[PDB]
Amino acid sequence: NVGKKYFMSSVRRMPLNRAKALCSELQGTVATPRNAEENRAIQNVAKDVAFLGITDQRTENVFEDLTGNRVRYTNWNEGEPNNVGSGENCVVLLTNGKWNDVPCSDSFLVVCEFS
Amino acid sequence: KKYFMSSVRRMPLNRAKALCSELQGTVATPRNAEENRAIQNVAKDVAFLGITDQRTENVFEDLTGNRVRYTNWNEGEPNNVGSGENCVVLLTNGKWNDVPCSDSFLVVCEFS
Ligand SMILES: OC[C@H]1O[C@H](O)[C@@H](O)[C@@H](O)[C@@H]1O
Ligand SMILES: OC[C@H]1O[C@H](O)[C@@H](O)[C@@H](O)[C@@H]1O
Ligand SMILES: [Ca+2]
Ligand SMILES: [Ca+2]
Ligand SMILES: [Ca+2]
Ligand SMILES: [Ca+2]
Ligand SMILES: [Cl-]
Repeated sequence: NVGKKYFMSSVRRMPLNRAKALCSELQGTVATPRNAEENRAIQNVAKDVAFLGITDQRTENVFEDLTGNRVRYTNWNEGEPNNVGSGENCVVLLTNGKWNDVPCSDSFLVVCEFS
Repeated sequence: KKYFMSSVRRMPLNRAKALCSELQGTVATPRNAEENRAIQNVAKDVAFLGITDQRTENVFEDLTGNRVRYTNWNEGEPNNVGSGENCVVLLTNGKWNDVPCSDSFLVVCEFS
């Protein structure tokens, strides 16, 4: 927890569409760090690489949260985002806390955020 | 402290357990009136609590097998109607009712 936000991690891996459904089921959303403190809190609850609620699906290289709000704070791993291969429009938080853009169809743990 | 969150969909207890455990929580088990009211605050309709008498009839335990102390049964409950009611839901007035574990209700998950 950070301020009014609570972060919980999943135990199993799944693609972002399913991750979204899971957090939405309990009326939360996929975790979106707004500052370094929240980034650390999310990293701490995630025991492995996990999805964040950030994507550039609507407009390439324009990252926004799942409610359409452009993100301000970012913590990209060196070399990212790189939209490699056929494209990478979702975002995961690596085990060192930095971010990587990855295919939304790939599976990772999910960290959900509740307020 | 404990944090309570309600589901949007209705499901039987086994699925409710699976949902809460997916985010490393458990089905809400109020230990006093304050927590019972906190669960009421988040549940918009009848919802499962993490309590059952599946082991021994009329002996209620939380999902980890710990016998509960605080209870808030609705008048006339628990009545174990018909083929049996071994699960528990929080009614919209905050009182509890024992119901079939196979019936579907909203679920309130608990995290600490
Ligand atoms: O070299 C880093 C590169 O490795 C893989 O290709 C994927 O994880 C990419 O998302 C990442 O950018
Ligand atoms: O009359 C109360 C009775 O109504 C139905 O039969 C069920 O909801 C029971 O669990 C409950 O005890
Ligand atoms: Ca992209
Ligand atoms: Ca990448
Ligand atoms: Ca019973
Ligand atoms: Ca009953
Ligand atoms: Cl993608």
